[PDB]
Amino acid sequence: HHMLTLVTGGARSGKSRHAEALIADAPQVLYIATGRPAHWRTAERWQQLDELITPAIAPEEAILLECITTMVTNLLFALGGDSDPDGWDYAAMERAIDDEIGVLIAACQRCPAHVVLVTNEVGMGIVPENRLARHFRDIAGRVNQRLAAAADAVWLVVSGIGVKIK
Amino acid sequence: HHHMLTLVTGGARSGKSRHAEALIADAPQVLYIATSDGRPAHWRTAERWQQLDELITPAIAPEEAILLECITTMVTNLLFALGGDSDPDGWDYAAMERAIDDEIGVLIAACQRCPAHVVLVTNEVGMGIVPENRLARHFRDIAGRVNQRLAAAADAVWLVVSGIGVKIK
Amino acid sequence: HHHMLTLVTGGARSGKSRHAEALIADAPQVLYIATSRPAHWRTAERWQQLDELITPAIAPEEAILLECITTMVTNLLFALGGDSDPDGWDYAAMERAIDDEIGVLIAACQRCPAHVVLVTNEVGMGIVPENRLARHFRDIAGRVNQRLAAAADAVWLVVSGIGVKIK
Repeated sequence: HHMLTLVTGGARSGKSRHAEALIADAPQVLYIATGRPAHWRTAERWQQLDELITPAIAPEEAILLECITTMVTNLLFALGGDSDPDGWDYAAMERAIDDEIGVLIAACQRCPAHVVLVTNEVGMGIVPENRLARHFRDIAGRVNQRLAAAADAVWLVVSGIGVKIK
Repeated sequence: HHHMLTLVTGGARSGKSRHAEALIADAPQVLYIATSDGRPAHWRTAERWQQLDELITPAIAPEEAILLECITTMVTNLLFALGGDSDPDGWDYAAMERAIDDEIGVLIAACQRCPAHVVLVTNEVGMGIVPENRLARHFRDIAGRVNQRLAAAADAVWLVVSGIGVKIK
Repeated sequence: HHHMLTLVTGGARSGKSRHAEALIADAPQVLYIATSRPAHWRTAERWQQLDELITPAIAPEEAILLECITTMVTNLLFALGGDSDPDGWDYAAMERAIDDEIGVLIAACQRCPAHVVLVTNEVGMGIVPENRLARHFRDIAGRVNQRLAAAADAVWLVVSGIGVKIK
């Protein structure tokens, strides 16, 4: 309730199971995807998220978004189309993503429900050889910093174990 | 201490082996399970990465310790045991993960019937970019699910970063 | 803090630099060493013979920020490797040379009255690289970070911009 939680972790780290546990007592759930239980309703959406995360949401309806990483990828390919990603203007693309993330953050601030955002840690390997992967890793890292600063709580999930770091 | 299962995880060359050794420094005898010359005399080494209940047994003394290095290599050994030298693009990774699940279940059950302190070393491999190779992508997912299962069974879990152990369970 | 060594580690674009700035925000003077910003900082570009910059003469109320260990490692590999195919390189000899340079750095920090903050990267929690140079870089960088953390008074892991004190 009037709370924003960010859950981050690596691939198959258990971060989705952890986020579901955070909201398991909510009478109802809105799942934003970028077979679910009966008291869940699902929406597929990765842009203009203030149209779903609104001041009219029932205060007892938890909102779970999975996941920020795929939102970023979807925005990049929406802007890039079918063109060769080697040629994308990643500076201009990140400005567009910054607008969408700012809409997301402003919407959470005005919504009475608990919002849980799931994201991925993608930056503790080696520098990618592929240009898109290099820029994606940088953009995802900056996006996660911004969301963590806005969040009231931040969990890092490692091998299924939650570590509360904010 | 006795009847204890510890998981130690971390990245490549993160110091997790030195941390694991520190955890069992006081044990009068150690069984070192190498999964594939300078070990102390009170260590015994056994090369094994399947049917581990045959080495991690109820008969082991409670004051001893068992160190397994490492879960990641056990997983890759099982993949290549089932796939051989064939093109890994074609492997049935669902069937291969079921076989790995069988062996990890035997390992967990064996630890829970063993009086020794068992320390399992594993690797975090999931915090980079999605691999562009089919085998690497599936291995990343399998390794992550295996580590979740071991951490849930463990009494203690350490994450070692730049040589520093962080107790997270 | 005077006569202190802090290590700050984390992934790419994890907010390490911002966290390190916060650690030294109360220093009246800062030396920034770039191995590849507030106006009062003075900058140097250096990744070798770091005892010429990190000296006993520095005042104890000052701070030194070095960014970053990872690039000093890769610069040394590329400098020592030369223009032959890196599949063929003597990585054992290269690591001995890198160890020598890290020893110079650690010793210089221990004779310096300033608070020295070293920024480095975690590069070891992905999949084993398919390239020999990248595999050896990953292993050397991991060992270097272990050595720096052991010598440091304080160690921070920065995740998604959030600093976690682990030593």
